[PDB]
Amino acid sequence: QTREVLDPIVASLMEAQQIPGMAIALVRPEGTTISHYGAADRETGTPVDDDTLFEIGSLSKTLTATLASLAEVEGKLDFDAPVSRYLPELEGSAFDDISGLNLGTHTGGGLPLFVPDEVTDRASLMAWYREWQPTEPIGESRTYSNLGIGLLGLETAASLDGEFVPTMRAKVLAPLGMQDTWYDVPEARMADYAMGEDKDGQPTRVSPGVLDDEAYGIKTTAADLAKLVRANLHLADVDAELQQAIDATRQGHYRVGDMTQALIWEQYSLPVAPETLRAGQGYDMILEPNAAEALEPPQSPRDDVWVNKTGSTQGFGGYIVMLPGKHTGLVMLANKNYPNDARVEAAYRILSGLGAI
Ligand SMILES: [Ca+2]
Ligand SMILES: [Ca+2]
Ligand SMILES: [Ca+2]
Ligand SMILES: [Ca+2]
Ligand SMILES: [Ca+2]
Ligand SMILES: [Cl-]
Repeated sequence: QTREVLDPIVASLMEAQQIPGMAIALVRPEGTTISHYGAADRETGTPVDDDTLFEIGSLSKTLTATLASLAEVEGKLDFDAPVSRYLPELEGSAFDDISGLNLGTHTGGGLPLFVPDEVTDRASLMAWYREWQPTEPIGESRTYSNLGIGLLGLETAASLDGEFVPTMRAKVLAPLGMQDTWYDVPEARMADYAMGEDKDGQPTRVSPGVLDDEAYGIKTTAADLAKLVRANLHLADVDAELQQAIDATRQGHYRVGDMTQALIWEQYSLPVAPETLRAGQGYDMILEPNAAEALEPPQSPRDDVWVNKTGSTQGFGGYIVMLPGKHTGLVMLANKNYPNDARVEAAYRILSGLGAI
């Protein structure tokens, strides 16, 4: 059916990219279709199924954004306020001049991509933030930053008077029914935890690290990510405040060339060419500063857009696409870090084959 469109495209993709296993969710009005392909671990051959956990890498950032947005809806976090208003340990630093919004849109003054090696824990991280000098004009330049979205998670946790993961669990994951979503995979689920395969065909699994939970640490199922997508598409029955928080994550905040930066979510007006999508996931967007123009007639969530986010670790590659105007979404998780361009092509062919574009 829907499977007749999906199955050949994923077979072709997994063959071409030598991906051991995939889990895919297709979200539409009148329902969600879950499909599993291949092996969760190439070296045991254990199949991908309902319980298989995939590393989603930077897709974790969408959950971080959602929690921040919920704190904002609850009146506990002001997105345009200086981050030092909620983390007074950073008073007198650059974070007097950088907001939660800047952090959620990668416009925090050129804040760098990676946590530096001299930062090993929360104390050394805060010391590093206190000393750091902005290298770009705050709110006028975008640099993709684990440090920034990480700090947004810490700011959110402070504003909610709780710790990041328990707070995430209580306020976002549990209400969405995301009960297969883990920051630290329990012993009892280790048999479900897919093994990654890197670009050389070697097994690999993500290591813990500072700001891991906020930036890249989730292991989850396609089905759980589909719940977050369903809610984004107004197809879920969720509490009003959570729904509002989720809707606000899709508000466009900056124009960045052809891309609109929402709260972590990245979006494009329809029709969108795949080449534009590809440009969004390459060196020039991800590894250079890009000029960013605040959207000052501040836009409402749009119904005529391609909304997306990639996520990877060394051994995994995930992609989410949402088409709010079609009430359709796609979640693709793989245990190989395969090229972003191939993620775009496969998503586009699936969605075109389904008539959604
Ligand atoms: Ca304000
Ligand atoms: Ca390092
Ligand atoms: Ca952690
Ligand atoms: Ca204004
Ligand atoms: Ca092609
Ligand atoms: Cl990092």
